[PDB]
Amino acid sequence: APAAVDWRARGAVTAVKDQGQCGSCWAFSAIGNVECQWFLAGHPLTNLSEQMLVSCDKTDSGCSGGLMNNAFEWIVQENNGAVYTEDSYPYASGEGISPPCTTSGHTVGATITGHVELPQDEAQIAAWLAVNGPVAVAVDASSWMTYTGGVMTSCVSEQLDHGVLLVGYNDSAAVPYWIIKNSWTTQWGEEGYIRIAKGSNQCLVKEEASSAVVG
Ligand SMILES: CN1CCN(C(=O)N[C@@H](CCCONC(=N)N)C(=O)N[C@H](/C=C/S(=O)(=O)c2ncccn2)CCc2ccccc2)CC1
Repeated sequence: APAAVDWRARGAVTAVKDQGQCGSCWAFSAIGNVECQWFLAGHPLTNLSEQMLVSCDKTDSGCSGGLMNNAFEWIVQENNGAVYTEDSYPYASGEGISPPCTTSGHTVGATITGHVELPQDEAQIAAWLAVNGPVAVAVDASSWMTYTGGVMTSCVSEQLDHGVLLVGYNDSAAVPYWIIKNSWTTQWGEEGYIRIAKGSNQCLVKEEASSAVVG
């Protein structure tokens, strides 16, 4: 595998969002993966809607939280693969309250037909990520609210609590690292991102990794 990857530099990744006081990070993770799998599929960079997931995906629990695998599953099964634009199903859950489901007013912004579930193996996750792009990942973010910058190397890693996006890594570095999109504003972390150490299952990042498949 290449010694370093950052899918952002190829412009594959959308602007860093804001989930609000709402445990909708599973939605932000998933949607971010979709935005990226849809870009790389030859299509233009389009902002997609987490609100669709939060309000409509009943297989998960809205502002109370959820899984990404279920998000993907639901999109493909109940929503026939269709994911709406963000502009036409905008986020209205910045206050821990999620609007009910609406079925008119929107516009389809992407298609996925399934998703894949990655080996609990950091290196394969990495290789794959080099070949196919950004990966939704579940993580322990317990030590994260105190992260200002750098390669965090002392992660509490015991229970998975968060949903974020792997956009790349680096292996040449002194401390090898992952490169991670967060849905807490760009005013958090490294302009909305965090790097953690690659190689030790920091934050249980090798655990639940998956990605929507566009085509
Ligand atoms: C049955 N059960 C319980 C609910 N659930 C779940 O919560 N999953 C996580 C995703 C991690 C994926 O894998 N995890 C594992 N396999 N164990 C989730 O949705 N976490 C959200 C946001 C937290 S946040 O950091 O983004 C945040 N919230 C509020 C303000 C700022 N930041 C947690 C949701 C939540 C937690 C406490 C209070 C409110 C909301 C799936 C399985």
